[PDB]
Amino acid sequence: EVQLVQSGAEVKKPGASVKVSCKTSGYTFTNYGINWVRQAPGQGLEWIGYIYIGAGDTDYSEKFKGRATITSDTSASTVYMELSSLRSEDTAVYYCAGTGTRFVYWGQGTLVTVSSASTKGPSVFPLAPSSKSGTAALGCLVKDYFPEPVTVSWNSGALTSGVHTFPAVLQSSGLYSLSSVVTVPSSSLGTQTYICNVNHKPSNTKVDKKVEP
Amino acid sequence: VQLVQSGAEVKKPGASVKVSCKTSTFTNYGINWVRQAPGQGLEWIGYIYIGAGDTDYSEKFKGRATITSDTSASTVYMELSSLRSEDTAVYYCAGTGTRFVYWGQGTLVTVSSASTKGPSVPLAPTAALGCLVKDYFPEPVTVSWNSGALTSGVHTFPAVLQSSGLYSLSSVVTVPSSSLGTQTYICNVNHKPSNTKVDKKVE
Repeated sequence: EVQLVQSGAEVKKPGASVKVSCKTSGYTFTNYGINWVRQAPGQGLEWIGYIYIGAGDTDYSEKFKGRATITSDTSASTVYMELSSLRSEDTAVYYCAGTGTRFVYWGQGTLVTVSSASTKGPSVFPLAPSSKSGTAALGCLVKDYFPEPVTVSWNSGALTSGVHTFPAVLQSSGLYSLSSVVTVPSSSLGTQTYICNVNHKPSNTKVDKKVEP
Repeated sequence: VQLVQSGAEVKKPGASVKVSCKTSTFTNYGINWVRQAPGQGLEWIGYIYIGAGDTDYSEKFKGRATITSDTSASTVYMELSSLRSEDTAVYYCAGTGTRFVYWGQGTLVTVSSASTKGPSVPLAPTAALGCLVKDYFPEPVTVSWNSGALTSGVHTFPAVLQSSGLYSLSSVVTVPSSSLGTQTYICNVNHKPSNTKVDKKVE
């Protein structure tokens, strides 16, 4: 089977440079052109460049001027994309397309995160029901944490039904923010006590905030 | 040159959807059709070249998918038949052209047996406010605070589909605690598929 395996995810600081690799196993053809494309977290895709393995002809877009350099190793059948002088605006998943003119095969995508931060424990904020909440909703927002992940449980994992933890968003600052909400019968609110257990293993900090009005 | 794709679609299983890529013509271009499932990787449906005129398809979509080009002017279309839940992804058109490959914005095609529901939207305690959206079909929901006025400290997180078949969403804004009591905070949630806009005031 023909598959394209890209390199692992890398977190880089602004002004740094990242080189991503796409190897292609199962294709022993001398015609093996790879196309580079990046998708920003909310945006759609956009082209970076193209390289053909034997003749070695490379081509970049108007966006990247000299921060885009695609290279290839015929022996190891790996193609590499290097993006230099990174900015925070370069945070995206870089895919490699496959075989040639038609994008028949795709790589799993390598996520590159450009952030100026280093490591932060999150500040969790308890969100209790408002004056208009028979179901009521409870939250803890996990604000300002770098990098991921963060695991959030309610009542030490005792409470699972109705608990939804939404995907993290990297802010402009370079920090992740997250929210965890749980919908619970409102009758329970006075007697049942609820705590949002947030764990950020990268910083070794585990905060348990109790939610109540 | 820019490739402009058709609007987002919501269809029921077994239906057919035809997506289009208008361009700034596409003669001698080579348009590929690719779909991305949510959060997942990319998948190729087919390719059509105008001059060579060879249409190529993926064995996965060779029967259900058909790619065509407009007769007059220039426009490319992808129609996929016998829709399934599993076909829910963003369809992307990519035009090679002359030494640049231009991408379309992408079109979201949602395929669920599920039927349109408006959101059930308040969360109160610098403090942190936001209102959490409950089960709602389909997916485009737009949240703002104070009718676009409050855009500082507002973070609206991506939706999550449930076993229910419905999406739930979260919008949180962090505001100075001094303001509570003087500043009034209303979240405006607009779910256009339902023709519904809820304004829930939070304290």
